[PDB]
Amino acid sequence: FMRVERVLLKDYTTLGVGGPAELWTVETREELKRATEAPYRVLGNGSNLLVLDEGVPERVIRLAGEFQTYDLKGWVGAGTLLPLLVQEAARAGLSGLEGLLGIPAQVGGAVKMNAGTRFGEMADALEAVEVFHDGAFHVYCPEELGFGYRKSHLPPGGIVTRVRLKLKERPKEEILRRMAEVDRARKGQPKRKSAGCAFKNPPGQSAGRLIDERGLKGLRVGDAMISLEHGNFIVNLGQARAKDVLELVRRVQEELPLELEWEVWP
Ligand SMILES: Cc1cc2nc3c(=O)[nH]c(=O)nc-3n(C[C@H](O)[C@H](O)[C@H](O)COP(=O)(O)OP(=O)(O)OC[C@H]3O[C@@H](n4cnc5c(N)ncnc54)[C@H](O)[C@@H]3O)c2cc1C
Ligand SMILES: C=C(O[C@H]1[C@H](O)[C@@H](CO)O[C@H](OP(=O)(O)OP(=O)(O)OC[C@H]2O[C@@H](n3ccc(=O)[nH]c3=O)[C@H](O)[C@@H]2O)[C@@H]1NC(C)=O)C(=O)O
Repeated sequence: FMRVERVLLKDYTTLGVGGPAELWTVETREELKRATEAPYRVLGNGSNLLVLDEGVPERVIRLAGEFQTYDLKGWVGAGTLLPLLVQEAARAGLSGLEGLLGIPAQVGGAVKMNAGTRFGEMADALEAVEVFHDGAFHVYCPEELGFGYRKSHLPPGGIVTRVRLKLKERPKEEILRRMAEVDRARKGQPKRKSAGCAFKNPPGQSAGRLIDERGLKGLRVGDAMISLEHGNFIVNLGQARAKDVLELVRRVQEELPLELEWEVWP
């Protein structure tokens, strides 16, 4: 008896764009088994997604209920918000998540995208990962999941359902000091409607800095704009269409051989 309803994904992504989808809110292991009986996608916090104006035809699964419960010293549900865990770890005097401050991910999305900063990446903070695939749950170590930059290699159709974190006791004031350095490093970034960095960095470089140097900050298509604050942030000024965002992406790609970090749906 899980909740299934048609929604507009613009309401479920940090960028605030996206057409219609059938949303399945899964609260239990058995409900997950049912929801995955037909073609599906998994939605986390929608912070790395560019959803097109037509939306998607597959069941869109969100993990709630038991998947939002957590114990820092035990299992942590994949539907739990990473920003919550970052603060909870500091409160508990547990170190290991400080380098993940400022990433508005669900745990599952952070695993899929190996979310990280120069200070640490999600793969570093994992001891074990429960993954649902082929109708069953299995437990993996992070070394089995093919992690790289902004990358994982989960089993096909794999849904991350729960993790065990790799944390270490540290004085609370020291954890907070490490977090303050991450905050300082992120000062140049906007906190508006965005899906973070649109483009991946070429290995030697910052895509943001390259966009900046090419003078592309401030360029606009409808309500989609290359941020004046950070060149790699495309922001939604109100009612941008995905069409407008895509057009802006193509405008950048005409000038610079950059690849998207965003996942595009469909
Ligand atoms: C302001 C802002 C700042 C950001 N800063 C950073 C940063 O510093 N570093 C960084 O790496 N990223 C950053 N991001 C990008 C983004 O937060 C990450 O890619 C993050 O890991 C996405 O997680 P999510 O839960 O929002 O996933 P979503 O956007 O919902 O989904 C992304 C992908 O993960 C999949 N997915 C989601 N949940 C699961 C699951 N349970 N099991 C299997 N697959 C799943 C989706 O199907 C999709 O393929 C930022 C984004 C914003 C908006
Ligand atoms: C925000 C994301 O990740 C971010 C992550 O938060 C930060 C912190 O480690 O470093 C990466 O950005 P980045 O390479 O642009 O790092 P920043 O520190 O923001 O910028 C690097 C340098 O470029 C300069 N800067 C940045 C933007 C700009 O328009 N102009 C410019 O001159 C900054 O002043 C800084 O000296 C990540 N992007 C990738 C692809 O790795 C995301 O993935 O969505």
